[PDB]
Amino acid sequence: KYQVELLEAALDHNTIVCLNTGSGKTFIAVLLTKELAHQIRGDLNPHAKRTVFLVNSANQVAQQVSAVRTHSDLKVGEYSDLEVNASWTKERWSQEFTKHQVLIMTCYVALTVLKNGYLSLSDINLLVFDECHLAILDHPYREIMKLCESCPSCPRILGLTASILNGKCDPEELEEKIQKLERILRSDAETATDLVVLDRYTSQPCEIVVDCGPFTDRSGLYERLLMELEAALDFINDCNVAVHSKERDSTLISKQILSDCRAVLVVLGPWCADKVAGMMVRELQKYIKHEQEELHRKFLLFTDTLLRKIHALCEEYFSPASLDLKYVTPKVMKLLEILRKYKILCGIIFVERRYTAVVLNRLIKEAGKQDPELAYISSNFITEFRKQEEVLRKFRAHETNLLIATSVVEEGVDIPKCNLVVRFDLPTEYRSYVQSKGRARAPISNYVMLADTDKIKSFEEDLKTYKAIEKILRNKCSKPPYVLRPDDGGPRVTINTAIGHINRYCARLPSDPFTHLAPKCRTRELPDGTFYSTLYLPINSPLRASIVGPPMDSVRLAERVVALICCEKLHKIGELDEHLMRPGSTKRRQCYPKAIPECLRESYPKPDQPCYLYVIGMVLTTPLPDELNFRRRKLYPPEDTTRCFGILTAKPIPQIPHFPVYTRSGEVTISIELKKSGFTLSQQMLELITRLHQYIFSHILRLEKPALEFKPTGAESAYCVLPLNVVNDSGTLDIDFKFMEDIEKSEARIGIPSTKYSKETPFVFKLEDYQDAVIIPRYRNFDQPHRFYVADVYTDLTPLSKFPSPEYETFAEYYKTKYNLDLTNLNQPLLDVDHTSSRLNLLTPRHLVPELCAIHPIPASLWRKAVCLPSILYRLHCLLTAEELRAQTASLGPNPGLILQALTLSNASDGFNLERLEMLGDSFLKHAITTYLFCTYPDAHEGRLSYMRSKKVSNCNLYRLGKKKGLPSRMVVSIFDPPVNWLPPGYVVNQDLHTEQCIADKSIADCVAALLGCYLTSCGERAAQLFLCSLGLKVLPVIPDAEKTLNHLISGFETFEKKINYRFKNKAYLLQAFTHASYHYNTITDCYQRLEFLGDAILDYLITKHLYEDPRQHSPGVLTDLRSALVNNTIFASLAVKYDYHKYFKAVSPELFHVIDDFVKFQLEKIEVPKAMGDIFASLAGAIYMDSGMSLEVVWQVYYPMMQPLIEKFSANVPRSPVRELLEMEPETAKFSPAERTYDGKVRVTVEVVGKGKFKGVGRSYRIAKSAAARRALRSLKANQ
RNA sequence: UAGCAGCACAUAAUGGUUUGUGGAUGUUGGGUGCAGGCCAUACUGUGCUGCCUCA
Repeated sequence: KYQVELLEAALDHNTIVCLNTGSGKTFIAVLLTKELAHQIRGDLNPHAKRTVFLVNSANQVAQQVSAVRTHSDLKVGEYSDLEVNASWTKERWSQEFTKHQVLIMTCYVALTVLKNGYLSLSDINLLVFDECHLAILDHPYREIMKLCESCPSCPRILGLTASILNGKCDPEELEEKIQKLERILRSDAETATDLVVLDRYTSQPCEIVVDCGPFTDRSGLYERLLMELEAALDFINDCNVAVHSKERDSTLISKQILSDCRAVLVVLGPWCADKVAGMMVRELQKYIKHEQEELHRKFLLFTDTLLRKIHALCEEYFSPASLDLKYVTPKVMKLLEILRKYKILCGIIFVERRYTAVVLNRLIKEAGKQDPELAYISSNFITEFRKQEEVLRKFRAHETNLLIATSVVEEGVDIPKCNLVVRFDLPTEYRSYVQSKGRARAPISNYVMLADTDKIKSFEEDLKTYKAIEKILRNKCSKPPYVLRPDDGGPRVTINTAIGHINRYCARLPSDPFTHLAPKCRTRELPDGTFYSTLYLPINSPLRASIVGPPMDSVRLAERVVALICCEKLHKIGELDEHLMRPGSTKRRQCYPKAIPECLRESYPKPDQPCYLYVIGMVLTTPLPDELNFRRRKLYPPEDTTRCFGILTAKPIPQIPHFPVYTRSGEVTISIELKKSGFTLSQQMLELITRLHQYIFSHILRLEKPALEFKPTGAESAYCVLPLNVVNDSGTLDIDFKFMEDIEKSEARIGIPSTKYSKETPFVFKLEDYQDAVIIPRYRNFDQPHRFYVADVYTDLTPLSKFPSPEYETFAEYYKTKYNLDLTNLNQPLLDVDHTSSRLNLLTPRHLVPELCAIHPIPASLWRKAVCLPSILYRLHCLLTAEELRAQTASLGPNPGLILQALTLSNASDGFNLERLEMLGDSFLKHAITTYLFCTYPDAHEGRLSYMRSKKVSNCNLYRLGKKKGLPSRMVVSIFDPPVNWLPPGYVVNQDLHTEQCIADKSIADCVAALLGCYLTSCGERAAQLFLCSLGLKVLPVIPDAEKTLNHLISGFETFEKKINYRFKNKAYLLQAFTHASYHYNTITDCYQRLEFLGDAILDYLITKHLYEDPRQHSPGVLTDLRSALVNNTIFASLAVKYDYHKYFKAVSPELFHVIDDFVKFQLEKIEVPKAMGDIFASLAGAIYMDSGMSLEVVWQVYYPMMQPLIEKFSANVPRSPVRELLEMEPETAKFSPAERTYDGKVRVTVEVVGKGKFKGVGRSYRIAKSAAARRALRSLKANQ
């Protein structure tokens, strides 16, 4: 609160302020400059009034000038070099004054230019004095000020200083310095320090003093120790008189060690110090070796001699195992009593030296362990480059209740509220008292001091002096009842609870660690003296207007009454109530039945209904390349064959797009085209068709699984498949009745033929009969058929020819010996054969003696065309399901091909996957939901928006909607394994892997997302938005001084508007965008948090669209990696800094200010990423979209040039998440071990790549450790490549 | 172009052994991390193969 009070005080009247550190100094300076900068902008004659800075030293000039230039928008000018400045003339300073707006110069230069008068006193606006204390002394600032005050119209001077309280006899010296300073500056002074502010607002801590008396040892060993200390001093004197070199100071370590020894012995016990001394001796021996002078080395050896002498005296210690409070310093007993009194216990102890702190911690720990009563003890200590990391680790260990610390604890650490601040010794200066007492912020705050009885005499007057200084500092700073309804509704309301209610209401509002929530109240003054209070809620509140009540004299009455009437408005908003206050998880899986399209259901042909016939046109569009071909059997284009299959059905089949299949010839396109229609069949003919269909199916494919049994009727899939041939030589295909009936009467219909070949009736071979032939060997595998295609006839090869193996000379010998088979004809040819395809999943690309054989009835050309029949029929079922879904949802529709892409899960391993559509649909879903919420509920804050958005887009909600609309029932998940899972038509299981599929809810949600991606990529944005309404997700509609204050407050954003290359028709949205929560002066508009919600969703949807439309068509892993990279907040922050948005951003949080000040120089070189930068970056995008009338394309032309240099870099070298990257490289062999906690508190994880090694990684979190382990694994694997 | 049993060698794995080395509460060294050198059990892959589907 002090920062806001100082800012508004400086705004109201000329202010003098005493600071503590340079951060606040620069901060208040630049902040007031920004606040009053509106008066400087504009090269207009009636107001050409500038701002000037006066400094004493060049180094500070450079520091401040650079800080202002970097973080300010106004151009800056410097006139520091006195000789150069003085070597100038009036007409050349003229253009210098005209050029820059902010001027910085040294004291001598300032006095020179003021003396000459060029810098008009009326042209200065904010005369800021740095190190204002110099004005007290005989400094040129006095002359400068008498000059300025001589003018009629004067600037708003400000004095900034930090050297106050440095006096000796402060109770009167400070008063005189303050009075003389203020009368010179003719202004009011305000002061603000952490402790004084905390005590002013709370005044909770209580101070306590504890007296201690000296204690000696009966053994007198203490005196022995003093005499060895004196011996050490004598040795140091001997070294001093014999240093023998002015440039050598190697004795410093020696006197430092002796100083530590005497200090620790006098203050506390020596045993801890003596024990810890050995570690320093381990380095001291190295220093001894490093020592060059033999005499000095000998002295340092005597230093070791002394240390071991004390070690020798340590033998006199009695029972070192436990001290029993018999040899410790009496202060230890006092400390133990203090600790026991409260024996929570969040205690902070202060001590002088670091070594003293270490030994004190050791002593306290040992006492706690030895004393059984000491059970609450949990102590730690505060104090190469590793030590800094250790300090950070110890900061993370802040949860310890007892912390010992040295003087460094006064700053640089956000210690929580403490209930017990122990001061082990008398503080040296009032400032130390301030910093030390400024930490006991707990309610039960006890600031306890430990002091020797003798020294209390001085400490008493010191305490008096300190409290007097605090008192003068404080003094200088000082200088009907509401009811819901008449009868019922809830509890009564009292006047005193109003402040508490307002406070908790303020606490309810959203905030981040950098912001602070607090209302502002002040009294309007009245001539009658009955000033009335006015209240202002934070900018994020739903309403922004002054709340007032009747005018009363009393402050308490006015404040409570204004709070009470405020509660009326809070309830009108609805903030007050009657009291005025797993599913969707990867684990869950369900089995669902498959569904057959309605067009295919009830398709059994019958004579009393006309029937339709479709032809399965097949064309070899893309034959396999010759180089790829290794099997080398000749290609078989099915178009040459006059025969072709077709589907006979009783109900028309809707059209479906052409689709491919992959077979021997390669990629063959299918066309299920209706060629003939409106024709019945005879009864007997119908039985012929049906029996032949069963015969062909069963025997050709051999899929008569005993679990299944045939049903001529009553099965859901009852569509017939038949062959066709050109009939009557008319070039028109038809059902070849003659061919079917001839095959039906074939003698080789069942079983192998028993040929009657003999020497009198030998076998005769006819090439034409074997031109197209499938032959079944008879002799081999009786009752176990094996079919082969005829490749070609090798007339040159005969049974009498030479056999390959040396076991037999000829094939005839092989047949006569291994099987004893007679051949009637000896001089007859042989032919080559090929094995019938054992594989049946053709849905995706994976890249003999004729006498013994028997001719199969069906020709091999038709057999080859039949091998694709199951694949084609299954794909037909899939496409028909997809088309039915598309038509139902339509009732310019989306392509069923994309629908198929959206309905197939990745587990199926199908060539058509389900990721790109998923990603696009998910992004669009988020954007649509966010836009709907923004439009439907204008009066809502970020908490409500974010919670409702996450609830609406919740995966459980998506699962519920999908199941409600029946969407999950349509996907395909199982890999196509027809031998196991396929249920062919006419066959059903006779009393699950056939009629049921198990799918996870995650996959269901992914499919629903893909559907959205499909519709967005096909039917356009409007149709995609309408799709959610079709799904039921409601996202479309059902179907006094403002101008002058805005005109002033807009300041100079025009120079930014030219950078963004765009101008809004309404100026309110710029202010909406950049209005931070802390800059409460803007009472006209809302904050930026509301614009964050819309801006993020806009930029996410735009970036996802741009990545998806990339013609490279990266894999889903790359897409996910790129999405995470582009959406990363560090990236958005870097982009904001690259385009200097921070130069125009305005905020009040000093912590945020310092963080940004560091962050900006970090990027200027080219580390905490400030969240505000990303927030403003998103909010600007939201502003562009809001003014553009819901036109995304306009936002794209604005932001694409901004993003263009980054996407090129990322696409050129995509950063791949190590986790998913490893999972993709080794989806099965990579196994991650459970989380293991190491002794240092970190988590160790082991990843095992089966067959490639185990890798261990350590990290603060399980995810980080996994990432490190994956990185190590990938690095090893690539090194091994 | 099928199935299966041995052999050479690489691998990391679960156990140990031993030389060196580390900061550490180090009551006078068993708490723990990383290099070399060995012993046992066990996994995968290319070859040396061998038998055995079909001709």
